[PDB]
Amino acid sequence: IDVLLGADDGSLAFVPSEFSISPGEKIVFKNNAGFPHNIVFDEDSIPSGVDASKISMSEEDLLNAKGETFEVALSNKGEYSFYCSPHQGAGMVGKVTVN
Ligand SMILES: [Cu+]
Repeated sequence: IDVLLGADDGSLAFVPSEFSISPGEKIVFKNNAGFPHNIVFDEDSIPSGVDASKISMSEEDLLNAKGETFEVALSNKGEYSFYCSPHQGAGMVGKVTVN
């Protein structure tokens, strides 16, 4: 599943921001507009026992250039909240459900 980092109108959003997948299916987060961006899973809002570091950028890391990507596949079932660290307060957040 491709997820744009920044909408095509420049909005600071993941597109889509709420979605479901299956265990092992690629999420490709792609820099689109308003970058730099990153993708950080909230370590307090992911499934029990999941290591956020295996699936997240650090907050200090950035995708700098248009078209740069961060790929992740999620294993464990449940809800995972994530955000772009520099744009979290602007509303650049999302939630993926592995089911
Ligand atoms: Cu961002």
